[PDB]
Amino acid sequence: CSLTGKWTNNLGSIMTIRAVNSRGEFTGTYLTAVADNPGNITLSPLLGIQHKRASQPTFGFTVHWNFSESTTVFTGQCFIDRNGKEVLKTMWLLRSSVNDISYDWKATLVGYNNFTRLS
Amino acid sequence: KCSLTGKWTNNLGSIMTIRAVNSRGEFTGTYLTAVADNPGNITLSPLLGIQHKRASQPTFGFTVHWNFSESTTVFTGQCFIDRNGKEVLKTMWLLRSSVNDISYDWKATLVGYNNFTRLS
Amino acid sequence: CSLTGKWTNNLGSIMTIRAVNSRGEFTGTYLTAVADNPGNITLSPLLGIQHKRASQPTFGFTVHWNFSESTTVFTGQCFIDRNGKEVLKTMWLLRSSVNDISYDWKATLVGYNNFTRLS
Amino acid sequence: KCSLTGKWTNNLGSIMTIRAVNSRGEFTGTYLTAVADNPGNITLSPLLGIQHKRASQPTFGFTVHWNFSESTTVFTGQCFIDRNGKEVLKTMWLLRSSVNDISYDWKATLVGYNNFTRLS
Repeated sequence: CSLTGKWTNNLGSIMTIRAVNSRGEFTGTYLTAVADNPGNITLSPLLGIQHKRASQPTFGFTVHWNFSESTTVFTGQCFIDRNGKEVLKTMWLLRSSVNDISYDWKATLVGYNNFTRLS
Repeated sequence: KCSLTGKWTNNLGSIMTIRAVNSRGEFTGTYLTAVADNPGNITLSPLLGIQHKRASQPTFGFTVHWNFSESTTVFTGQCFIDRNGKEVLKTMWLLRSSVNDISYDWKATLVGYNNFTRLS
Repeated sequence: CSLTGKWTNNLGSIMTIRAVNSRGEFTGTYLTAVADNPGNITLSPLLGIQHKRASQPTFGFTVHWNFSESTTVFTGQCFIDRNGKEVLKTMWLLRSSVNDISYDWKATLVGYNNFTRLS
Repeated sequence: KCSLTGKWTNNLGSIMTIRAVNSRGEFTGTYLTAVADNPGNITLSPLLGIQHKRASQPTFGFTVHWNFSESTTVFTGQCFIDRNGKEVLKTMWLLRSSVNDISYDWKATLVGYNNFTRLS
């Protein structure tokens, strides 16, 4: 299971991950299907690390949203079924920008996403 | 303005060191956790992340690839500057463990918080 | 959308929720399909509250696991599609018992579950 | 032994009052949050939960039905007793907002922590 390639998730978002280096580091581009103001969505860079030796590696990455002050992180594992089909099972945290520390409590959304490979 | 560059400790005693933040907001560093399932196996581990650049109190995220387990942690949060200029990173994290197959996926993700302040 | 009735989720767990009172309070019984030691699973009580007036209410409940020292909480919303079909979209936290406060960091798992009505 | 019965404050200044814990571990109470989207609309809200009974440091969960919004929060955690007999509730929470339809479900769930100690 390697992260390199093109992926879609259960919300219809897509991402492309470039080559994974010897340290497990990767870059890519994320197009979310969902946002607070969807008319404002632009492509956003991602940067992460996976484990290299594991056949079904865990990984994490950060998405710097280019159209808001927020940041999302994803972590999960790449699984391979008996037919060679890959799925990324992930959970995420979406951090919004708040004015000061007294508003921190309302700043972090949580959710899930399941990704499959595009063709 | 808040740059993540420098050394930080959190409420559990962990230390991380963040190198220069580039013009995209990308940064690398190391993380020495104070806690693990077997603290005797802990080793210094690499991190990689992105912060926002223009904001004075940026949000950010980073990934820690634990060098002593098959797990990965991601942190996200915001750097706040108080009226005296003191910086605090308020973060939440997800710690992903490796499981043997997808039937075990449900039990693989721990959640928590950490507050960081500067070492020095 | 009312919580009363019999439900299954995407992991194959089932639950039955009894009548919801005027305050939105409900009891029920939860059979998980998954656990650390699945051979030990027994039926476990749940207790929660939903909003009453809303057609698509938010709600929460606690499951006291009768076979371990852990507790799970679920929160989510009941949605009705155009055909009258209900789904509970939930997120959960599973709290394990740890020995003392220094282990608190490793005690809380997070996940999701989608529930649909049994027949 | 740790019973949730009594009054507690958390790190945000919120107060809750938990009534008698029954033989099943069930409890009701009230919660006065210090924080909300519009603090001027906050009202005292009911909670309902379950703790473990046999354990000296029980895990527990409860639901708060906010009486001034369409949201619901759930808390789960553990009551710890330290070597001097002081009790702390360590909790994590999920705050579910009401959204108009399932397409908005992704943005409906906030996560956080709270630490509680006794009022008195």
